[PDB]
Amino acid sequence: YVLTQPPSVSVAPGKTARIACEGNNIGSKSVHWYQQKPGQAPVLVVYDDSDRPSGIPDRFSGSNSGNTAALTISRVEAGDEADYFCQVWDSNSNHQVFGGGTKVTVLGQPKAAPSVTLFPPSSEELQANKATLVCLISDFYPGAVTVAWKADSSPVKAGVETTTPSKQSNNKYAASSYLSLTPEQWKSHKSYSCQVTHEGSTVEKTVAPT
Amino acid sequence: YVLTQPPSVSVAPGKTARIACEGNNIGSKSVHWYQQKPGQAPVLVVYDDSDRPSGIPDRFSGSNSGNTAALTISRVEAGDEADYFCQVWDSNSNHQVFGGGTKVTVLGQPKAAPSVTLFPPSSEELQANKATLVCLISDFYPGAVTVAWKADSSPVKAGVETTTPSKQSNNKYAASSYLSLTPEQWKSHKSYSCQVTHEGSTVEKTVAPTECS
Repeated sequence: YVLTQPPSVSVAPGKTARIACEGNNIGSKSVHWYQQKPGQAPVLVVYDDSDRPSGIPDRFSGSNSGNTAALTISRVEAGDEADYFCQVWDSNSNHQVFGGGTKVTVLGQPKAAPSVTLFPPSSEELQANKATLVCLISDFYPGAVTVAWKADSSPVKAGVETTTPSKQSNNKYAASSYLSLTPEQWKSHKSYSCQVTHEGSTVEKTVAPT
Repeated sequence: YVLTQPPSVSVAPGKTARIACEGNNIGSKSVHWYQQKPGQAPVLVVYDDSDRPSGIPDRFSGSNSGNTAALTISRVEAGDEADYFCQVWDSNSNHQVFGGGTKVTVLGQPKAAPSVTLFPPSSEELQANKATLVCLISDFYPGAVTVAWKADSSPVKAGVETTTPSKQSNNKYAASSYLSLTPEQWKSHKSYSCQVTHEGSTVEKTVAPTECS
């Protein structure tokens, strides 16, 4: 048995998204719907065609008849951006069958410039003869930044690592850039700087030894 | 009904991987196992405790005895690297329930436990009436960790965000977790802790408010 979903559905916030799940006489079967965000397990949102489990807002509803079932998401929020899979039991094969999933994109969420917080090496770190600067980059949308570091206005490339942005519980992104140096290097400069570029705008913070 | 899986299992090529799926008398549910690779739908690899769909290698075997179901992958290959989810029927809620998933890494380099560096809010941030702690987690492989925070002795959930690990230029993984507080909150506790779990290993670092330098 084969279940066919559109690979992709786009919806603007507050509007309604429809996720079709096509199968031959799927209306005779019982449809389950799953929401899955990257790195997490699938969460059940609708079951038995149109029932919601506990904690699922009733703007999630389903329908099923003929050759087509559908998940409808009313009043779409950024938090609904995810993969949705329809699942049915198939008596002939004697086990579950999944659709290939639909990635729901919420178009046009508000852009948000990152908050940049630059930390000097910790006391526990310097007393251990180590030093690390961390540039925390949070609350930005969309999820792409560039980071550049300077030591006393001179650019620093070696020793720099920046994580790939990932989505936080508020549906904005976070990343961190960090710079490994020696306690001697740290103290031998007047200041260090972290500059973040987001959507053609730049935010730079500076830190100096106390 | 709750299914508990280990968040990560790692195995060298050609060795055996065991993925547990614990539940209270799970031995009397019928456990299905899914394999999921990045950007793909789940793929059934084992159904009804131990039955294989058509075309799954016999390296994959399921068992389901008492409090423990397990998926065993023998003579592991690189292509086995995936997320694995167990799933049972629970008509005490009357729908399927999933375990939290297990990241299986096929080891391509030495295991490395994470370096954990915990940063307090700077004096400068606190003067601007903000307070953020950052737990920097670096140089680890496989790329999966779980982070837990405490305020004095008390678990903290509010204000915590943790990034998904990402492969850095040295080919090991890094992530960070951060806790947003007010300065008043920060100064009202004697310590905060970040605890990082990496497979079997756990490291906890603590920091304390100080009245300055």
